[PDB]
Amino acid sequence: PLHSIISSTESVQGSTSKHEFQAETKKLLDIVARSLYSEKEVFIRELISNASDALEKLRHKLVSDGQALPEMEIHLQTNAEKGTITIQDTGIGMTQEELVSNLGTIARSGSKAFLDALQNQAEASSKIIGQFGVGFYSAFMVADRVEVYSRSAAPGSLGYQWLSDGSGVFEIAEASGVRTGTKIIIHLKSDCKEFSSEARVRDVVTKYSNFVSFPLYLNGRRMNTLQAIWMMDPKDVGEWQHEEFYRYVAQAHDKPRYTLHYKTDAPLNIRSIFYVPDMKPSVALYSRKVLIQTKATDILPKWLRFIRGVVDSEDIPLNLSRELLQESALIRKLRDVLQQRLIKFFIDQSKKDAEKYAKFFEDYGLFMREGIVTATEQEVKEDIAKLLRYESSALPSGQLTSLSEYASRMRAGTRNIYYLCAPNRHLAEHSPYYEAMKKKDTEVLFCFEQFDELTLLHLREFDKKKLISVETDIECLSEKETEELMAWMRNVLGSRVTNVKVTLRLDTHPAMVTVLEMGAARHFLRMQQLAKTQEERAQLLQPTLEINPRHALIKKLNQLRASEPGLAQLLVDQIYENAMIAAGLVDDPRAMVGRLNELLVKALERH
Amino acid sequence: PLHSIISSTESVQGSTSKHEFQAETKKLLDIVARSLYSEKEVFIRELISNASDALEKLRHKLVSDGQALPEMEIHLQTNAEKGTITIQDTGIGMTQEELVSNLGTIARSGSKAFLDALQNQAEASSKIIGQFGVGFYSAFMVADRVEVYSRSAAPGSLGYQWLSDGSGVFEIAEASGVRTGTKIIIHLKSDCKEFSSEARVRDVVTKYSNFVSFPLYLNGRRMNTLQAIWMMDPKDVGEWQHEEFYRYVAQAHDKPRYTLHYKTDAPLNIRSIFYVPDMKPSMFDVSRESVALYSRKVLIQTKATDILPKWLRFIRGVVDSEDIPLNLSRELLQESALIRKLRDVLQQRLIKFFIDQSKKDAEKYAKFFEDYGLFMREGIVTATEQEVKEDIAKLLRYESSALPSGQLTSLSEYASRMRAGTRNIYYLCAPNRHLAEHSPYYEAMKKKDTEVLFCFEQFDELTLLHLREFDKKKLISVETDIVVDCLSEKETEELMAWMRNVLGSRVTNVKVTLRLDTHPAMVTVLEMGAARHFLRMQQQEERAQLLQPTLEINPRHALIKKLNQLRASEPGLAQLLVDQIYENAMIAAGLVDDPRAMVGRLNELLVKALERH
Ligand SMILES: Nc1ncnc2c1ncn2[C@@H]1O[C@H](COP(=O)(O)OP(=O)(O)NP(=O)(O)O)[C@@H](O)[C@H]1O
Ligand SMILES: Nc1ncnc2c1ncn2[C@@H]1O[C@H](COP(=O)(O)OP(=O)(O)NP(=O)(O)O)[C@@H](O)[C@H]1O
Ligand SMILES: [K+]
Ligand SMILES: [K+]
Ligand SMILES: [Mg+2]
Ligand SMILES: [Mg+2]
Repeated sequence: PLHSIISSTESVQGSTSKHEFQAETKKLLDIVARSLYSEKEVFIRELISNASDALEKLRHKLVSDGQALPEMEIHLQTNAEKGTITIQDTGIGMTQEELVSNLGTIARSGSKAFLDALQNQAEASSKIIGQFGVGFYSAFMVADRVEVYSRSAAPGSLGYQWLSDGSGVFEIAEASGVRTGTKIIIHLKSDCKEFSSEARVRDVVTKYSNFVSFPLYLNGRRMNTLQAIWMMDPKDVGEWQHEEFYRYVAQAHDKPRYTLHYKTDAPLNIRSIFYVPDMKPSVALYSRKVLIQTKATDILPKWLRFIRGVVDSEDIPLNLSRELLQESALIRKLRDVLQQRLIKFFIDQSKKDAEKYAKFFEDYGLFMREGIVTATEQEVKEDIAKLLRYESSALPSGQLTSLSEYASRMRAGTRNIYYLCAPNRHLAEHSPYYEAMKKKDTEVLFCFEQFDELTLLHLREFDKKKLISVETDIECLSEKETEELMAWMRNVLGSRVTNVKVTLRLDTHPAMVTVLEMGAARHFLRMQQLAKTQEERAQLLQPTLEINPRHALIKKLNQLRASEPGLAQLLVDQIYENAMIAAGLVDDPRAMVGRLNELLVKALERH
Repeated sequence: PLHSIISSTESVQGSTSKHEFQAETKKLLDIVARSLYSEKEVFIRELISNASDALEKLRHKLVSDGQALPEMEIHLQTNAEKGTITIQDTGIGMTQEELVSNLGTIARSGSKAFLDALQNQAEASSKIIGQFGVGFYSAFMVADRVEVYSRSAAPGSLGYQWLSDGSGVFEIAEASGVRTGTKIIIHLKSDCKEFSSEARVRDVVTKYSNFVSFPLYLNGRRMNTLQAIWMMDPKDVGEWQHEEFYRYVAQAHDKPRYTLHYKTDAPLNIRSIFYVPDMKPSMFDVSRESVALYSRKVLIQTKATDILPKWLRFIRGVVDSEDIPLNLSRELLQESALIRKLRDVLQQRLIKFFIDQSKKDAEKYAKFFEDYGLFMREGIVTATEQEVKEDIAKLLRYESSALPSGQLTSLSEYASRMRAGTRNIYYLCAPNRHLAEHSPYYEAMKKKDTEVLFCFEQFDELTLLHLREFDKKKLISVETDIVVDCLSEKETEELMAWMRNVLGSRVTNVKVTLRLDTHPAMVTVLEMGAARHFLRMQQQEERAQLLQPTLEINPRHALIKKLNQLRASEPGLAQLLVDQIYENAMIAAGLVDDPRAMVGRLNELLVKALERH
């Protein structure tokens, strides 16, 4: 029964006091430097972001005041002997009260205040990175003492000094000889001395700060060399630049078969490039030219993970650890827009180049099939379904058709789409479920790839037309002499073959095999790898055999049945084997090799 | 062009100033309530954790003095019409001083102070959740008016008041009629009203706080129903209780075929339980892309970042660990040093567990291997350190020539019965033993006297190649060992050369092999395992230019002997038969991409091969 203690017999009989929220700083520093960032290496990323923000501030101030632009670069210095990493820029710089307000206060960012006083949102609002005010304190998880030397770019400002150890106290002083900008000296912790190595610093800078708007120098060498091609015009960027850019973001060496430069910003300011790898079997997320996460499996659907590239947006919501605010109230709109655009782009690619898209299909067909089954909204499934290509009975072999054009030639009277799932076209065209509708002039799609039977049930509908599985619907030998041959073949092949029938549509093949139970035909293929014992093969599927008397081999078996019964008994098994191979029910015909080899030696005994 | 601006020309001339770090409280509240927690529904998870911490504090206080323990419970009250959610517990409660110190201060946590005041670190140190002091302020993610009532459980405390809009200022007063324990009233935002429904609250509480240490009532519905069987001794929990918990974590209705209750404290404080489903793993589920962490009995939701090895994704369960470092948003510290050690420790235990399972019930493990063996094979190839490859290799089961059909052998015990000084493990790939016993490559090995393993399942050849050695013995395939190791001499030579004339575009070299007895021909490749890997998944004249199909013939075979007179008496038939002989070797090697092309030549061969009959 009901059991609750919630009640409203409670009132207020006190005096309304006025307390302002407090915040102890020791635990805040401990949280920032111990339990805020997943990886220890992001401190140089945050420092480079601060340097880039300072350089952007100086550039904006200079262009607003209308004078020359001096050298503005970020210099990373690493001294292995001293165990220190030094970052220095030529940004705006910071004064006494500026240092006290920005560096000495948690969550207080001067970048946000500068952005609020910009009132244009077009000059540098999309380039200022800092928004939280805790980025600098990420340097304390690697350093036992941080030395910051800054001097404002104002005409007359004096240099200052900033010492701290992360214990809630910082000793700011006065320094002379400070060059314009900010010079941050970091003395690494005993357990964090590995950041005093040039290799690690270069690796982290390439991982995070490879696309900084300003020159980045590590030990005196410029090492950015990547001008963020996702930010320029799609027509201005050449195709050759896309080749190495894909090799960088995807960490591959091949070429991209497709390249989509998406820049339309209806929901969010998106500057993204999407690549499709050539290697038949994961998009980098960026915010203001700073990497957020490499995998970024949240912005794109799981079935779209096969594409590579970059997605850059300056309006995405970021976590305090500068990572993606996954499953935010706003990110889901971006996922649908990206998903619809790629589907629209793929559809356009199919029309522009059918053969290229057809080749592209089997490389990543399992991804589209995965999308339909894992999709929740039915309308979403219809979008991916437009990307599917299938072979049709009314169209010759080797060419594929999509669902949309299949319904284009669909009869007006009928309302449902018929699809048949078979290992290959040859066996599909002979199944009795297929010619059941061949009496009428209907058209059926032939399904070949695996998991394709799985997705059609989940799709269950296309363009208001239901998908109906066909399975669930339900010169020549004399006639007299051919029949007596049929009875003999039903004795020697009694177990394997249910019945043998005459075929009038053969030119050079002595015999094929036909199945009644395509549901169990795939069972035969899956058991080829394991437990393909010949004796048990007959009971599993019970294959049916069809032959033509016009063939020479069939015409030869007439005399072989009596003159050489031993050779005939081995040849009829061999003819059955080739029928199995031609229809594709057997992947590797290793079993027939042993019997074929001994068949040939007595096939030439009189030569 | 190496230029740098870094120098040490700077010197200090002034006197250092004394300063302390500050903090913008309003901006801190904005950060916590807007850009701290990715998922907006974790606010009641944080508040339920706070209620559990308060209840644990009260229980510890009331057992320290050893008196009666009153009822302990957590109530989730939802009022859809008012658009409010109530979270009331019967914990210690808070006075005016505690309300101002804890609730009014960011990062100030009374649980951490209580933990440090324990002076024993043995009773409640492992079961207090709050450690940061910002968990409460997650309520401002959905609430524009947070209303908290609290009163300490001290003998003679009085109720109080707590109002805040998240604007950096909060109102505290005195309230009469307050019952013992903290009561929290949350007034939901206009855009966050979805938490004023029973279904959403039930879903999120099930998502995070099923295993709280106290009864949790959602509108009078006690919804724990699972007392965290991974806490008590492994022997205490029964088999039937394992199933009920397995249905929850795995979200499946089947039974677990294996159960590993792991509880260690030396490397890490781990209370983990692992289940292996008895159902056949879905071949679609394998293609698409495990365990759920618990820390102080709350779910962290870090299924990503493969905390468990990728090949171990087939097991379901929970890994409880009170020492893993959580970040502010209460998720994992991804790619940390400690979490990597957790993956290594868990991998060794799971590998050791399966080894013991194989030695316990070989028949049961044989069924287990044929179901989840693709994961072990996938793990070996994707492993980057050699040591773990042998650890997974002990889980592999193969059947060998020495043992009868249907009996599987491990790599370790196969290496136990080798010769005195043979540093070579021999394996052969074929769909079945019958097709492996009669394979020409195994026939050539009958000259030697060594035990050889048979590889039946798919991707098994690639697995041995990636392992490449086991127990300091190399893994040499049967095909590879051929290359590294009747008819008169005269007549064979022109037959030898003539085949090369007709198969110049297909075969590179053909040479005599006396090892073969009942096979007319055999084809050997240097990297046969790679060649089989090449042509199967990633995929005639163009194929031969890269594969180098070195064919071999057996002069003692009747068919090769028959090629003597057929090469001269019936020259037309000789070329066609050799093409069949050459193609037959490929099938024995499994290098045929599509045998549908060869049957047409095969069928028309039989027209003229026996046309005289
Ligand atoms: N090298 C620098 N040069 C000039 N100003 C700086 C520099 N580093 C930091 N600052 C200032 O000090 C503030 C505090 O640093 P920081 O913690 O990075 O805040 P933020 O970068 O603006 N926000 P966040 O995204 O967390 O980094 C910044 O907002 C800047 O105003
Ligand atoms: N329902 C409650 N009953 C009693 N004390 C409470 C309650 N909620 C919060 N507190 C106290 O207020 C403090 C601040 O809350 P909170 O932000 O959750 O800190 P925390 O839980 O200890 N650390 P965290 O993991 O971030 O939640 C807690 O540490 C408790 O001391
Ligand atoms: K700051
Ligand atoms: K607090
Ligand atoms: Mg910053
Ligand atoms: Mg808490």
